[PDB]
Amino acid sequence: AFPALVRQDDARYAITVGPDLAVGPPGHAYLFGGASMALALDVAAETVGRPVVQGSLQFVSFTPLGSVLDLTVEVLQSGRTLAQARVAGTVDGRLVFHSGISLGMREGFSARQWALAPPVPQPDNCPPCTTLPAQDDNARYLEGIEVREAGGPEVPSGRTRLWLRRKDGAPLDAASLAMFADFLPIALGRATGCSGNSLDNSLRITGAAAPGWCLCDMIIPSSASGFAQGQVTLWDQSGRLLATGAQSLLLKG
Amino acid sequence: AFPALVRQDDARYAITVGPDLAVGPPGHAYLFGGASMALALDVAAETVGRPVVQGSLQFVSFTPLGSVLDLTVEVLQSGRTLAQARVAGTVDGRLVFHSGISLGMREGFSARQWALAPPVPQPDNCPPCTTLPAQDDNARYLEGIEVREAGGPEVPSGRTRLWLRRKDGAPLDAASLAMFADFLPIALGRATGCSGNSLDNSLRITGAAAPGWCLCDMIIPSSASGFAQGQVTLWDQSGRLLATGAQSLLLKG
Ligand SMILES: [Ca+2]
Ligand SMILES: [Ca+2]
Repeated sequence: AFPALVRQDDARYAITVGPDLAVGPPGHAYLFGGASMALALDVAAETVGRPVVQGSLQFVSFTPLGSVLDLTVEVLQSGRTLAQARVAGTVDGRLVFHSGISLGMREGFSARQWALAPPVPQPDNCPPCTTLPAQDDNARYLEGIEVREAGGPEVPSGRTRLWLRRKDGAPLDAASLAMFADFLPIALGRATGCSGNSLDNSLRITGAAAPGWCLCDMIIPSSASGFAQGQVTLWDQSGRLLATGAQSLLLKG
Repeated sequence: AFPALVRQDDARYAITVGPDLAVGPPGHAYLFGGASMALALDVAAETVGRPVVQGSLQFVSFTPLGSVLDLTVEVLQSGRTLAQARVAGTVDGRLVFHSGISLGMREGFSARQWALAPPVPQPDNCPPCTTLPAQDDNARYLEGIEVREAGGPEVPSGRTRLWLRRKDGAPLDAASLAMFADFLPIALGRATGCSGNSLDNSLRITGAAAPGWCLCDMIIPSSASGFAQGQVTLWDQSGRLLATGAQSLLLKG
């Protein structure tokens, strides 16, 4: 998932943040929140040796483009049915994020889905998204993602539905899902009319998928007192629910 | 919110878990997950001196009925626009949960709601819920809540909609919302047909309300590999969105 990620040991990892993992408006370039989540989940799974079920990450401070991000993993428990870990991200010893992650995978249970995918057009029947927010020329994460509008002429209030596809053809693994889940700030800009910053990221993974299109199905249901919240469901191209996510955001104003 | 909660200082609090805060099937009585979340949010707001925006809590171990729960608060930051804290719960020094919470309240912003409440009957037009899971006679949290069925004859797949009201007439504050958000295990039992345990609790608060009925609007969208996930929206009786929540659960099997 992250070739540039270096493991010092079980528990300690580091990665230098390059333009490919950076976002921001002109004049700003920092590590994409979703990438932070992806990295936290990656190091947790790699340290524990089992797949992520869910994770929550709180953003404490910004990680500028070019920083070395140190990730430290603490395993709180690892039994036959479940493991739990915490992952701290630091730059130069400064805390930039902390997280709690549950890991596990049990045999003997069926896969079940009660939720039904919204009836959006298939990807090749959707136009490119020409309204992504302006980005610093050195913040190039978004350049690596193909985005199409899936919401149609009458998308409901507060909703944003995008087809997303990694240009690098990576599978729709935990890392990819964590990254796509952090497209909620774009949904906020649409809901408000203003092209906020995340306070946190939460991801709940039901299953992964092979490379392809992901329906990024978002809602911003409410805001008050300078903050907003959003929820997202990540589907494959065939209506299978891969993951859900959510976050709260600090409004620009 | 919690009269029995004792503050030792900024940062350190304790509460003895009595039957009123306990749940479980016969033979088991432990601190209600939602109460854990409520307590974590309570101590964070009390230590920081501002209201909660969101919180996530990871359950590490069980807190038996009768335990003294120690809560320790660490403030990671407290500026003009936002504060962040972590809260650890321990019993006899043993970690039972850890959490990350964002706090703040900014002047000069409007309240906005894009989400529309489902068109369920009003509380007095809904029958009592006679199918709550059996509880140990010493696990009496549920006894203090009036529950009515809001879903109607054709509630959609995976959904559970309940009207909830505290018999003690407390307002629909952060504590109450955290507790009601943790009714998702009941939604899981309905979705599966089996009367799981939470791995975590997440809560995002937009606003509070005066005492009354709360529409507890839940979905279990998917499950796989021995785990499931759920999401919940908490509304007042008039269609205002108060909070949302989510969690992942370990399936009994
Ligand atoms: Ca290991
Ligand atoms: Ca204080």
